[PDB]
Amino acid sequence: TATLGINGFGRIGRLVLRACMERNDITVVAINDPFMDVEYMAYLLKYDSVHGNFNGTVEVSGKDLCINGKVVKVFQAKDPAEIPWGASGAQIVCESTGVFTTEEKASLHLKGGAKKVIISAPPKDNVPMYVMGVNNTEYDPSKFNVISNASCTTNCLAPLAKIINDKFGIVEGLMTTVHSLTANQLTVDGPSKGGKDWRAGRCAGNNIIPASTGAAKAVGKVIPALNGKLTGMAIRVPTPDVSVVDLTCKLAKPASIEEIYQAVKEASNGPMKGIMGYTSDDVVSTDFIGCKYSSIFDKNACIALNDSFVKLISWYDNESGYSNRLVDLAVYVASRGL
Amino acid sequence: TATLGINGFGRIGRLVLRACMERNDITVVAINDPFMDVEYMAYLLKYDSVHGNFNGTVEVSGKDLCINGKVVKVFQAKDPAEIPWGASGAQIVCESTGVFTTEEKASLHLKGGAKKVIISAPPKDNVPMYVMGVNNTEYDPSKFNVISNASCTTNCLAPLAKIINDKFGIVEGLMTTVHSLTANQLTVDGPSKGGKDWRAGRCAGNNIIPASTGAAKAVGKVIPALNGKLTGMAIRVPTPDVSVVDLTCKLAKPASIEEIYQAVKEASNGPMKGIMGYTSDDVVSTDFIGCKYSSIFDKNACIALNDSFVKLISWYDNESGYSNRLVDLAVYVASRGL
Amino acid sequence: TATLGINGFGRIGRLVLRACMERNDITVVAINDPFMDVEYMAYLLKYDSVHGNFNGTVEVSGKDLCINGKVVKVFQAKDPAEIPWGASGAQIVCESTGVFTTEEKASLHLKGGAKKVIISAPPKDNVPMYVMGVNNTEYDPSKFNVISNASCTTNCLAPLAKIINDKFGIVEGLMTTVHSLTANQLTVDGPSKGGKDWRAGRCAGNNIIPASTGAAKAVGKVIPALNGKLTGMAIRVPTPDVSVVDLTCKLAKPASIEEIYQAVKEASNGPMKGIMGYTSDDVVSTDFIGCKYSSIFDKNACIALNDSFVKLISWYDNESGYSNRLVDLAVYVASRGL
Amino acid sequence: TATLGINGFGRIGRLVLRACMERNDITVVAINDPFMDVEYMAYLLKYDSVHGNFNGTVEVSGKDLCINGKVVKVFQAKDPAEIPWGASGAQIVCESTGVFTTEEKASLHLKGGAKKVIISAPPKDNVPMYVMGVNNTEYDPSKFNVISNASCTTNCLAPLAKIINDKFGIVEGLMTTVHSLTANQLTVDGPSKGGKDWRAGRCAGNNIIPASTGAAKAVGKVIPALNGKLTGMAIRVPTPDVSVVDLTCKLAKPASIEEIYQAVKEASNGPMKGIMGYTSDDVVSTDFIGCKYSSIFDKNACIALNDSFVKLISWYDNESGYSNRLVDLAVYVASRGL
Ligand SMILES: NC(=O)c1ccc[n+]([C@@H]2O[C@H](COP(=O)([O-])OP(=O)(O)OC[C@H]3O[C@@H](n4cnc5c(N)ncnc54)[C@H](O)[C@@H]3O)[C@@H](O)[C@H]2O)c1
Ligand SMILES: NC(=O)c1ccc[n+]([C@@H]2O[C@H](COP(=O)([O-])OP(=O)(O)OC[C@H]3O[C@@H](n4cnc5c(N)ncnc54)[C@H](O)[C@@H]3O)[C@@H](O)[C@H]2O)c1
Ligand SMILES: NC(=O)c1ccc[n+]([C@@H]2O[C@H](COP(=O)([O-])OP(=O)(O)OC[C@H]3O[C@@H](n4cnc5c(N)ncnc54)[C@H](O)[C@@H]3O)[C@@H](O)[C@H]2O)c1
Ligand SMILES: NC(=O)c1ccc[n+]([C@@H]2O[C@H](COP(=O)([O-])OP(=O)(O)OC[C@H]3O[C@@H](n4cnc5c(N)ncnc54)[C@H](O)[C@@H]3O)[C@@H](O)[C@H]2O)c1
Repeated sequence: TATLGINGFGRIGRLVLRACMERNDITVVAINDPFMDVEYMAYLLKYDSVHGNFNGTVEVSGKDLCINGKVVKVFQAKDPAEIPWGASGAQIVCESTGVFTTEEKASLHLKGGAKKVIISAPPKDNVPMYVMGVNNTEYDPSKFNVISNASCTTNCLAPLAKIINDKFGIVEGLMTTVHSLTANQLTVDGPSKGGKDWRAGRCAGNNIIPASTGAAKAVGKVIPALNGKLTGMAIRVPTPDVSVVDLTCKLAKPASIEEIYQAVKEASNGPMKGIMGYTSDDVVSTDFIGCKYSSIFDKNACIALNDSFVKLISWYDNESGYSNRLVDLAVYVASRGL
Repeated sequence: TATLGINGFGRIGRLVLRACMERNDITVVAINDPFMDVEYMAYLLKYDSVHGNFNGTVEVSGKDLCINGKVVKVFQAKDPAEIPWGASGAQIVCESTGVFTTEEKASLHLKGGAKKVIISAPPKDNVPMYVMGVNNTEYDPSKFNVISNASCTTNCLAPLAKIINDKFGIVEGLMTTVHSLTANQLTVDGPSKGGKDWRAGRCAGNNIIPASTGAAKAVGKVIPALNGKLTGMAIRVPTPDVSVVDLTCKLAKPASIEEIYQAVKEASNGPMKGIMGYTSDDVVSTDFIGCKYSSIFDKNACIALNDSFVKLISWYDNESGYSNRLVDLAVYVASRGL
Repeated sequence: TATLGINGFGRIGRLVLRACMERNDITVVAINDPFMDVEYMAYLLKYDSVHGNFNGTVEVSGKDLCINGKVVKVFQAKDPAEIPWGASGAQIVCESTGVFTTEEKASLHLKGGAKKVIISAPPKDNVPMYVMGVNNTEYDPSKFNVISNASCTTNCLAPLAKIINDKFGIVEGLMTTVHSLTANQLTVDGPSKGGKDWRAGRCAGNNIIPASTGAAKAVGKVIPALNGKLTGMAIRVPTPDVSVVDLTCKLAKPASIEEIYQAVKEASNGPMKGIMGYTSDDVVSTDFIGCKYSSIFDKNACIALNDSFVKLISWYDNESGYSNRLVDLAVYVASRGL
Repeated sequence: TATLGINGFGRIGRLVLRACMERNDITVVAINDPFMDVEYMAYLLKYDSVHGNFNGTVEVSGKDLCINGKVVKVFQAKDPAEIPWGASGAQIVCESTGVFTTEEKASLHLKGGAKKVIISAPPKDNVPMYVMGVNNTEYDPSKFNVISNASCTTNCLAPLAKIINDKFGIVEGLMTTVHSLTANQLTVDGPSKGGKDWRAGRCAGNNIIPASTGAAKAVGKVIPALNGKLTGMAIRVPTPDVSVVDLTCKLAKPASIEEIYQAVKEASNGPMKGIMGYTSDDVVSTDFIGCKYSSIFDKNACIALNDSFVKLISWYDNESGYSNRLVDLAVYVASRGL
């Protein structure tokens, strides 16, 4: 049974813990976050403005947390090397602070005794990215101690792109993701951290905000065959959670929406079960809150100009789907020997 | 000077009036709306959650309105034929009820003394559509008494599509328009008007909602050369006003974003002055509230996969841009003889 | 087991059905709504932006619905007297259309064979109002066949006022309820249904909107001793669900927030179990979505100027609390003999 | 002509500058904000998600700004003592960083050459607070070099309380302010800066959030006669700007809503012109965006239980009203002798 330690108990960090609490093949044993006292952590875990009250019990036991009768050690270290993961028995660390996305920084968790590290975001350097159901079996435990679970958008696009490319072939594609807001955004017009993404610093509650994303490009690394064939952008909107991918692509072989739908269905019911999903109902974003799939094809919203040029629509709970995939990755990593 | 009569004093009708009050080449002489007393009409004109207080004075004078010292006759006819446009001195009628989108119905305004009628939406029949700066000069007064100003989305896409197709040639394109809130969506999950668009009946305040749009095809009627080369859809988000068009297309001639940008700029400073606009700043939706342009190219938001496959982003205040275009068309129609 | 018929399959009608599906002492056997196709009814029950997916199975069976393998008859009678409640086996009717709020109209259901009717709103005439945990045992089956479950605001305020008045005595009080959005409001500035409340017709998504409410005075009828001692108003804000009562009162007997808290605690763990609740945590509105309590005291939000002038804060999921109470009342009504 | 220097170019700092640009008796000569490049500053002044595009011109000149022709020196000092106010010719400094709310920290501006300092918030120590139209004439230049313009909420309540206390006398009162969000709140559930106000760290876009505020008590300092007679709390909501005060008070002398209205009317058209305002229209929050009044009485929203127990409703653009008052205070200070 793999043990997990969480650094950065934020949106992703807390949902990863919630996912672990629902499984018997992985146990959370420690959490670190310098911006939260143990009482604050208990509070943020218990209540969620999007996913409801925690399904179980949360209590402070001395300096630590007692979640569902299990003891979870708490730390407040500003630097990863200062967290006693080993002494705590944490084998794999979910690096979800958003501030240590390189091998150099993320590897600091190793000094602390961790055996493996999973960055909950695409890396800034060459750390390998894996997407469950697409290329995770490529992971080599003898070569990597620090890996990446990519982004929420890449986890939505990769599985779909794989299915389409395998069956029909993607000549070229452009993507736009209408994405719900994130912690990086601001409630009122203000300066963005580091003064880089100016648009991201504009009132999140009343603006449609164009944004950059490397998700489409990253798919070209997770699926080499698609290198240089995809690129995209993002549009941030006021909703608290759930996003949607709009993939416009030219196919190498003709395909109707019905045929694309059938290909997605065969994949979802077989090799990508639990990862790729689909629907034919008149859904809207809130219907996916809490959905654990990485990508859900919206049949009725897809459109096609002709048999080779189509626009595919796929939903994803950027918080829930991604967190469950990170947990799946952690379990997979454990199964391959730490 | 042309005199205008407004049927349906809704979001569009009211903005059209506000636009006229600012111009000397056109005067609003009458308003008709059976769903609101004169007192309520005055209230709706003086206060607006998106465009602010009315710039001027608004008084109730008997059964009519005194706006900026001018008399505006008010009527509560339910049937377009019962409205005394001629007696009021109304030459052109702005048909903005959204219920008379056919020449048969819309033509009823002529039985009241009105000479011309402009439907503030795409017609359900064969009524000709005109987009200012694109095909309005094709209008012939001796052949049509009832015309259409198309839709807000069409007025944003058509200008852009024309510049791009003229300069580089559009082989095929797919559009997605992210729309702000409209008068059809619901505040809470409830029955849709007609029980046809189920998604549109879902809570608009906390949902991303896929929707249909005929704009892409309408552009194929406004610009015959693009007939059958475009199609699209919409995605509604919880913002009060301002929308954006995401146009993904394959070009005939290779073109960089810089060149596309330069081409828009030339048209914007020339044959489409006041219609086509452009920006290179990190703008967000709220920056366009009140903007009178039909379409505003967002240079930094555009992205290109190759020199022949690009995604263009263009903003448009779905209310202000469109309304001002309808008044421009009214003025144009009058300049051609009634 | 008591059987329920639902007239008006709106927000309340649907949640009433969801509430019944979880209980074994009451079953919905029929639904009537002439402005909603069964296919759409199935859709609205299956999906909800606020309460999530329906916990169970909903299928269209001919012209009726099959819910959890049970046939629920569906009608389209615009006139209550035309609904075959009796033939359908419906004993008690949940009148939730919002248009038959008088004894004259509501009693038409009796012509259809129903034995009792519960109006899901305060009546326009003198139909008796009952609030579970407050005055429902005053219901006399031999004298009334038509009753009212009052309003969501009243169900929140009445239990709290009863506790405070019983223990300390309320000399006089003023209430303000901050309400989350409801169907009544509009997504954009426009005419209100009836043209009475101009403010209510303003854009609900970006406005704080003052409004009227008779809940404070209704409490004076539900609790006679408080007649003439309470009055109040409402303030609508752009949040999807869950509201809060802000009660400012002068007490006849001195009391600290701690003692008021204990009094509420006693009631909540005693005579008002499942009706009145309480919390000492730093909660926010979303933490109550789905909560079945009628009123939840927020200890930390309460404030006192002195020992006899206090401001008490109580939360309520205006949809979930109210609906579960209506069902409780239906079960209570049946237990008293039909 | 008074000169102004601004430290903390945030919501208030930028609106203070905007207010100045519209006046001929005061000029901004310098701005300091370490989290903004001169280009970023130009951008944030040029665009505003709530108050629209800047009315005038803004260009980067070397390392400074050129606003409407006037040159404005730009600094990036994190430590107040390091800002060369004196050399820049800035006489009065607007301390709007939100982090230097004490005489000790704020007075550090004097070391740079500034002559007077105004903290744009209530102080954490004994720095005197002044509310234009209420007690600003009690200012004494020979006594203080550092003063406070109190809070936005206090500027709304103080004028109203003074009028009511002067005319009828306030026995006791409890206040609740429904407040739009601020920069302190978060877009998604997270840890509040400092680990204090936990509720303030909950998703701002979809929650009704109770909060503390010393504004009511502060009124007791600005109006000694009211010390110990008022207190209150706040309720934060998703709107970007504009707030409303709900004052429930017991009057020493009986008074009707009409009489209270007349008293505010007299004050508004007399001693408090430009400060206290009133309305009898069906207004909503957006109608006050850009309003320069400190407090606007909503006659129709007020309600009374008796002749001595009333609930008064008063609006205020927390950003615009306050900023203009701060500028009014700066001019008043200059007129007293620097
Ligand atoms: N929000 C999403 O839907 C989503 C989806 C996929 C991936 N991600 C990625 O996951 C990461 C976290 O995202 P999030 O949305 O949960 O952000 P968040 O802001 O909600 O949480 C980040 C946490 O990091 C903590 N933190 C900051 N510095 C720290 C330090 N030195 N040590 C330990 N903790 C520290 C913060 O206190 C916070 O609790 C980011 O890299 C993000 O891009 C986010
Ligand atoms: N909202 C937009 O941004 C936008 C943009 C482009 C085009 N349009 C089109 O413009 C039209 C109006 O849109 P809107 O958003 O202003 O709608 P709206 O709901 O705000 O107003 C419609 C008005 O029609 C009135 N009406 C109904 N029957 C009438 C009758 N018989 N005579 C006179 N008035 C009558 C209503 O009382 C109402 O005031 C629609 O056809 C719409 O599709 C809207
Ligand atoms: N929304 C709340 O949180 C809440 C809380 C307490 C009380 N209430 C009250 O409950 C009632 C219903 O509220 P709601 O939000 O569900 O309304 P709603 O607008 O969501 O639904 C009303 C339903 O009435 C139906 N209807 C109209 N005429 C009908 C007829 N002749 N026969 C059958 N159905 C008919 C409509 O088709 C619709 O489905 C109202 O009186 C309301 O004031 C609502
Ligand atoms: N927002 C309101 O409606 C309102 C109303 C009344 C009073 N106030 C008070 O005004 C102050 C500012 O409020 P705001 O909403 O504009 O905040 P804000 O977050 O919008 O702006 C604060 C600015 O301070 C800057 N800053 C931080 N440290 C600095 C430093 N060392 N030197 C110079 N600048 C620095 C930030 O970069 C930012 O631009 C606070 O004290 C607040 O409580 C705000």
